[PDB]
Amino acid sequence: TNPYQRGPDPTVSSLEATRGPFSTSSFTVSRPSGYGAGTVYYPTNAGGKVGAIAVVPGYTARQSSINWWGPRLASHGFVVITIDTNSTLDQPSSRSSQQMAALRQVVSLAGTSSSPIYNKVDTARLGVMGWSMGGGGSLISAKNNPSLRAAAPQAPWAQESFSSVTVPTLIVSCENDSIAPNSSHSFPFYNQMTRNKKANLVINGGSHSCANSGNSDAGLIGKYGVAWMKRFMDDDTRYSKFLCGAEHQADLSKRAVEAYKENCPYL
Repeated sequence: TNPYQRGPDPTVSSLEATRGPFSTSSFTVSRPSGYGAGTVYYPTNAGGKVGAIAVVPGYTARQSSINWWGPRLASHGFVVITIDTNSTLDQPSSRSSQQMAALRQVVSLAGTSSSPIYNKVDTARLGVMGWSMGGGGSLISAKNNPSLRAAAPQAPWAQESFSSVTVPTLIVSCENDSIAPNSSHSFPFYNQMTRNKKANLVINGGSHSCANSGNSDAGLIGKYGVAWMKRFMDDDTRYSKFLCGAEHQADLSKRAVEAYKENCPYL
């Protein structure tokens, strides 16, 4: 009855795993359109079209800071473009434009018979993710384009207000972040957003890079990013219990969970 539902029923173990059930390939974008460079990750046989997610790094950083999300999410039934920005010194407005440019090109290549993602993408089902100034850029994208189905920025950094945001938004925060300190960024952004479904995962003892490629909480952080994108990009209420149910409750007693805020239930 849910035309967007993909892959078998989830479990605690399937979500914490380094991979979902789908085979995946990647490719470099030949002529990046409005951004610096791109890698596209995709399931080879998802059993239907999937949503697409554009992922941006922070100031000075490159695809390698954020690109573990590529395989982690693509293996779960999503197309994922990880970008480098035209410049490593690009600020959040700039990263937002380049993020949407990246989603547009994924739309362009979904319609390019020569591309490996040809007719693999539901180009109506789009999401945004990113680290630090790239996380701030994700929030700016959701604010400027409310047809986006999901935002899951990590340790976001921005000098903008997000009171108008209507897109379902998970912020992953690092407790000890002195680069985008939560008291000036994550926490105000969370509090400003009154018009949306939302959650804030705060990682215990986490430095600014606590959610980057090779982080030691990838099990838990991966679980929340996949559940989030499954719930909101795929409308998939099989994942609701990991966000708002007893499965979510069980996580609150974990060492790595400093705090969790949400406005459950998600109706």
